[PDB]
Amino acid sequence: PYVEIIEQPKQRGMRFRYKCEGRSAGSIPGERSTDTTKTHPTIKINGYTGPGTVRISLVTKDPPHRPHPHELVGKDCRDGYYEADLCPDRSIHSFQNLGIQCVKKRDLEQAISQRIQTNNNPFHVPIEEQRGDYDLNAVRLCFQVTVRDPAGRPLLLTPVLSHPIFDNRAPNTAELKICRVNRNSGSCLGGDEIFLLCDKVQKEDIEVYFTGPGWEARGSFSQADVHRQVAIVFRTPPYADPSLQAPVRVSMQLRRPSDRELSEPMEFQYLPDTDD
Amino acid sequence: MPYVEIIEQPKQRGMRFRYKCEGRSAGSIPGERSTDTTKTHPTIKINGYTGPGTVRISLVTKDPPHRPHPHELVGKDCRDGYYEADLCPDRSIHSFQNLGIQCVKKRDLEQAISQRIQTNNNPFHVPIEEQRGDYDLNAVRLCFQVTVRDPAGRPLLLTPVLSHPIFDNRAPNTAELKICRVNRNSGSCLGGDEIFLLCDKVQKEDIEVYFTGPGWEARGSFSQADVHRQVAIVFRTPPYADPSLQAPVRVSMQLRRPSDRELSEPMEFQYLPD
DNA sequence: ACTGGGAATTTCCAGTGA
DNA sequence: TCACTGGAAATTCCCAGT
Repeated sequence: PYVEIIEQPKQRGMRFRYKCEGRSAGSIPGERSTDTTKTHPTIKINGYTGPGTVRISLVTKDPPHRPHPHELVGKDCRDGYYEADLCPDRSIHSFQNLGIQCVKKRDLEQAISQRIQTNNNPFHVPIEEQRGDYDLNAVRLCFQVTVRDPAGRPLLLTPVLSHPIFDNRAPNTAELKICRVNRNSGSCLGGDEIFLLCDKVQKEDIEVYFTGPGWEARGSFSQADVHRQVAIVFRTPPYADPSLQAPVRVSMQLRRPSDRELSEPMEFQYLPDTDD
Repeated sequence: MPYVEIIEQPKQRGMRFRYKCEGRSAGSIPGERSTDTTKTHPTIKINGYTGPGTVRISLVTKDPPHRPHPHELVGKDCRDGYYEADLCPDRSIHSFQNLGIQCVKKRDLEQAISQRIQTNNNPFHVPIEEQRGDYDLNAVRLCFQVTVRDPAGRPLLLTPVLSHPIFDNRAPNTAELKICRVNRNSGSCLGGDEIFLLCDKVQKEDIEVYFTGPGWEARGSFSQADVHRQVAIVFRTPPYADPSLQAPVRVSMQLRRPSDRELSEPMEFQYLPD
């Protein structure tokens, strides 16, 4: 048998909570979750239905998949991992109360010591390779299912990793959002100054991206024009056609080059320009 | 009796208090008339004496009674949170060019005060009874304590003199008010033009945009929701007091913190006819 | 008592003309 | 050169709702 993730955790929009905040850490939703239809991380065991247990732990985003210093917290969680029975009547299993508690950088050494001490090392990475820097803004769920073989002896299935879950404090992997803009039209010749307020970005990894059918262009600005990570002053690019006879609607959105993430699009109208 | 005169006060706004985690030294407090080209420092004049002696500089609370402050003075000739060095025999004017303010953490407050008492750092000899209540950790005064000599070499302690307050720039309610950028610096005299203003950190509950001219006063229109992450304000210009006008008129536009009535440097705004 | 989110408090870091 | 100078990040706190 083998494990399959049929509903991944939602990657973005969750804040990892510190122990000091004293509020567990909420519940990781499923990828296709909404207010109307709430869903949770779900696995399917293929080739087995019957008694079994599951451990869910946190490992690093990148290989080797070392145990992460952060902790899973919530019901049936101890020492930073979840452990409980699977229903023997079903092959599909969901997990409704998985929260992520982030450890402080000062307590990192201690946390890793606990991971080893509690035999929380799903990929059996050597301690020598567990030195080196951790990305404390990203984790993967690691599902470790133990079933029974036909003879009725405990059988540990191969561990399966989720997609990365990202702390929403980290701007490099956060959702891009335009909050406020002072101007949503301009000359087809470009060069109109626009003030844009956004959620926190990194000034060296941000673009303003204009698009239409078979057309793309970028706003003009320097790193100096990004104010405290939450405001961009830029100049509009020229439109493809400099001799517009009537307004043309295009999309404007934030773009993060590193992962090619996009904000929700926003309507911008290029206008005819008689003369300057 | 000789006495101490402060001929160059410290600059009140603009400088961060530094934590111990940031380093041993915490820069140097500039003088109020420092302008980078002309880089000045706090300086005192000792009227009616010149010769050997000592000068101690300590931090006291902004408001009376001037209790010793939990924060520490750090830098050259500093120890146990105060500056102490030999007075220059030759000159009667004395500059202090490496005074840094190291802020203690809120949880180490009781420890800090204990050190002040233990080191006899209490210029105004305030009873320990009064050293328990609330400290303003965002503001301090320098206290200049000069000891000179009589003709026989007896120490004579001159009256201690206080500086103007120095405010932590990293703290939200005592930071320097600064307009960094605006989308436009002119509009109609009828008002209602939308301004996007980028600024240094403000508190949305304690900020306004203050328009002023020769015998006129008005305020930018916005709600707390219009302050974006403490560093930007979207507001509507007020009407000028002349809806006709005819010819352009210039006015000042400033950030204002109502709590302490502080103002940013003024930015020029031009009202236009129609 | 458990969360969603803004900000206060404390820590870290890149560059800076030298 | 590297002790400063601001910008960014990490950690803690708090209010306002269920």
